[PDB]
Amino acid sequence: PGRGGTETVGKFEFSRKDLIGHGAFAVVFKGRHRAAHDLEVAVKCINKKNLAKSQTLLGKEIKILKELKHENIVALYDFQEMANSVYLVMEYCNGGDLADYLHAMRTLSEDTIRLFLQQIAGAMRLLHSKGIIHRDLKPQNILLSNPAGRRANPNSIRVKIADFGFARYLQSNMMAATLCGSPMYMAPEVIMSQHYDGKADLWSIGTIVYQCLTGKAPFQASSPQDLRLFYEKNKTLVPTIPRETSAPLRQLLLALLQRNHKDRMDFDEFFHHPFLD
Ligand SMILES: NCCCNc1nc(Nc2cccc(NC(=O)N3CCCC3)c2)ncc1I
Repeated sequence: PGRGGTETVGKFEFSRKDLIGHGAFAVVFKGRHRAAHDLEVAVKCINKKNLAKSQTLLGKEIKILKELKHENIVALYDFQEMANSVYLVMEYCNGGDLADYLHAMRTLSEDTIRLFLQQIAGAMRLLHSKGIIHRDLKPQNILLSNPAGRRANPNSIRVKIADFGFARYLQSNMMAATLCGSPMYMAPEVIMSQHYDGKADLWSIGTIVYQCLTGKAPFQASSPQDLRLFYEKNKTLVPTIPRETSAPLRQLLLALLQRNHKDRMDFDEFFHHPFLD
């Protein structure tokens, strides 16, 4: 309410006044550059209600993001890690998140989907070449930003992958096995407690595309336990795709949403899929 004075991290300032994100493991406040007030930032802070876990995730996010520079990955301007606190000063994305946008628009046209997926593909090319897997890709973690003025055209919307707290480096001859992510967007091999690799992110991207198209996640279950049982019991998974969907987009969706990671589209195939051209 009235409590809170100005906080500073390097050349940036913020207060608890303008909350723009809240989760179990992080809180995000709008801030600004101290010498240039028109330069907006998003400052991610520990959620002290889950202090240890929050501190871990923010620390991982710094380790990963300080090594990534790309338009389609949220920028890290600066950060401040200490024994009992952690702050990240990140790019302010002025369009909100993809989850709210796809819903407000009553789902997205194929042309808009292509525009956004081309950009997501560019960021994933960098993550793949750097040997990084994100592990929590979902519309809520794809942010929008439009560089043009007020009321600018939709064709100018740029997207940025955010929230890398669950990301890790994975050596190319190894597999990951940490059960983490968000159950409705998680690859079947992850939620079934198996080893997995970068192809898990490709499943999640498939689920993003599916939700942009329909407004819903592709496999509805009554609970995460029931969803795991569903994958475990059905070796053949096929989501309900609207009949008017173009054949090339339907093909891309079905290739990404393959239950078996061996059958699923690989990175090269994704980057070069004709829907993106
Ligand atoms: N879901 C928000 C993610 C938070 N993280 C970031 N968010 C933005 N930009 C940004 C712009 C407009 C609106 C919002 N969200 C909000 O205002 N609310 C959401 C809950 C309360 C109200 C967020 N930029 C960079 C980051 I990192």
